[PDB]
Amino acid sequence: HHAADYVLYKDATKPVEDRVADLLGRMTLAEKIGQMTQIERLVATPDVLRDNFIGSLLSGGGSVPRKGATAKEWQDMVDGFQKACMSTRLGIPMIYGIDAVHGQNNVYGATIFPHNVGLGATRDPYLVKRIGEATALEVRATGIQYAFAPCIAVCRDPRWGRCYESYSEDRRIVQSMTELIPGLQGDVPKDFTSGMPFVAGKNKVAACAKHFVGDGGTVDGINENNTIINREGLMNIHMPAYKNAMDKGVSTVMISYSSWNGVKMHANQDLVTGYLKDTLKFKGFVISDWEGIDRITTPAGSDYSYSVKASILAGLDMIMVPNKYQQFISILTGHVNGGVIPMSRIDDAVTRILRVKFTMGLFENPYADPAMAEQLGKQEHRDLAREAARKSLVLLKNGKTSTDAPLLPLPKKAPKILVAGSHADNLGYQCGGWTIEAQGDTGRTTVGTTILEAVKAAVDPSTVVVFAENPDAEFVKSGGFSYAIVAVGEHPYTETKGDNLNLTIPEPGLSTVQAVCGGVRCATVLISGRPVVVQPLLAASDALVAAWLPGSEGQGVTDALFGDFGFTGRLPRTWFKSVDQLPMNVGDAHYDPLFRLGYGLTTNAT
Ligand SMILES: OC[C@H]1O[C@@H](S[C@H]2[C@H](O)[C@@H](O)[C@H](O[C@H]3[C@H](O)[C@@H](O)[C@H](S)O[C@@H]3CO)O[C@@H]2CO)[C@H](O)[C@@H](O)[C@@H]1O
Ligand SMILES: *[C@@H]1O[C@H](CO)[C@@H](O)[C@H](O)[C@H]1NC(C)=O
Ligand SMILES: *[C@@H]1O[C@H](CO)[C@@H](O)[C@H](O)[C@H]1NC(C)=O
Ligand SMILES: *[C@@H]1O[C@H](CO)[C@@H](O)[C@H](O)[C@H]1NC(C)=O
Repeated sequence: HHAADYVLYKDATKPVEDRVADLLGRMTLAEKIGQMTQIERLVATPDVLRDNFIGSLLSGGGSVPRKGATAKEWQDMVDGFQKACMSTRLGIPMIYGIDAVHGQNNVYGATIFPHNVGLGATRDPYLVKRIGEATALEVRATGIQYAFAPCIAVCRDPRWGRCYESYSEDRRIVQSMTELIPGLQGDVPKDFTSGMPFVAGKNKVAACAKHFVGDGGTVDGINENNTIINREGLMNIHMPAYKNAMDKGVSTVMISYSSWNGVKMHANQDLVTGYLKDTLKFKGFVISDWEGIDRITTPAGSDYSYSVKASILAGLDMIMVPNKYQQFISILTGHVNGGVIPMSRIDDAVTRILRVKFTMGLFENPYADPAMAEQLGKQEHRDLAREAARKSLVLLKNGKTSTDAPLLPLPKKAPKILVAGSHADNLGYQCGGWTIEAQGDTGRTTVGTTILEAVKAAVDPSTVVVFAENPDAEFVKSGGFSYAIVAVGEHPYTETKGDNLNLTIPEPGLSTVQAVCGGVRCATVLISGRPVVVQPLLAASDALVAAWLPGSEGQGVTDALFGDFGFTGRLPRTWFKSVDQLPMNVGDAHYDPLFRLGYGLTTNAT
């Protein structure tokens, strides 16, 4: 279709499948295996990307051009890598992935949304769609085209260090929140075939339903461990949201480090190929987790030849290596050259990778758009995050007896008020994990508004606001305070550092609440990724709010505390009386919660 040097795969007017087939039929084995290889920016150079025909790059948690980097610094980095990939013989653009799991959260100045557990408390799938939309814009602000989200784990045990990445213990709520997908990617057309990949164009991103499957079902919530449950329970609890993701055209699926009845997911041909591909008709690409193939073996990495064979035969398409690319490529080449892995398997993996790349427009818009940089941390997006934070809050108590005047909403005009606690003025704590670093951090780690700052922004000009991080009882009794707002809770974590068998918050936390509330009526704001032991905090407090990990926009908290809006959040998880009860989920035969799933007290707006 027209100049003498025409190449069908480069013609943007042609159908995606024809483009895929045209390009695939021109590729060498080295070109093919290159597409299946995703590497860390940390090991990427222009020559490495060209010489190994690399298909994809990622930033792992905290893998950044430098701390504090601007949106344009990110665009320039990604475009430098892209220029190298475009200079190859076939000029196949790379796709760049990142964990944009509550906003574009590795990036300084990105809006940070509530984590998933709080989003589940909103029961507002349209809010979550609008978050996916805003997140796509902030990811493309940085030149990145692919987000490793949503996590659709159904966390069945809050001792898991990733429980905050799960919208709920109830699969129906997780199903509902798959609306993130068409927010990130755009809505699928009317005619759409379930399981096809979809991204609307250069202002959207490829999404990733993760981690397939049962990552939330592991024994005692041990991260990356074994999920022991019969097929009926796997299909009833852990699988359903994957079908909703197919129906909404999720572009990619990431495999879990976990096992199902002792079989590693990264080696599970029956589930990856027999179920996802052949039964759900998934036609996008299947990506490993980080060194996921290495962890097939015990110890991890002890027979990488086997890891490559087992994973590729199971049906994985793209391997997040992410560092030892030379060894990966060499081993996979040898297996194909030996007949251990048939060309048909290679050609399927590459078909799927190319299908997502062509579908999303990456061959037409391989480079960043400098006009999108100003989307990062845009006030409209912060206003959305503030709405989300406020909707996510669950009011657990609002008065010590049935006869007390309700403490919340608090008056904005008072002579003097106290704001206290370890989490009242700590932006990193209020954001939790996957913020700037994987594990999060402490203090002013990005642009935002802490609880203290939000209080000062809300109150009448006549109200004197005193901050004391950990005041003693005398200080409170002598201070002439009308009331106190005290914020405490968990430190940031992810993955296996967050696995926690006791679920008691660090001190000083309870002791500050006791000191404060003993001297003046108090509203306790608990920041956590999950339910934690709460009776002692409840006993001390007049009012108590489960604010989860609300993100950068602390004014969401004060919007409800001062009555601009009423409390509407409902628990998306069971609140246990004791950790010896766990696991314990709604619907279990022996269900004895402190607060059941769905519990939440309400207030009306002033
Ligand atoms: O990020 C791509 C996919 O990565 C994997 S593993 C991911 C871990 O969940 C996270 O805990 C880990 O954080 C470590 C940093 O990489 C280290 O540099 C520092 S020293 O310590 C932290 C935590 O120990 O990072 C890994 C790489 O990002 C996930 O399971 C996927 O959900 C994620 O998409
Ligand atoms: C589960 O963790 C235990 C205890 O750490 C470990 O020995 C075992 O290999 C893990 N199992 C799986 C399947 O990951
Ligand atoms: C609870 O477990 C965490 C994480 O495993 C540990 O670091 C902490 O000290 C524990 N708390 C108590 C009271 O044992
Ligand atoms: C809040 O509004 C509801 C619904 O109108 C009402 O029934 C309830 O009495 C109200 N509570 C307060 C404190 O105004």
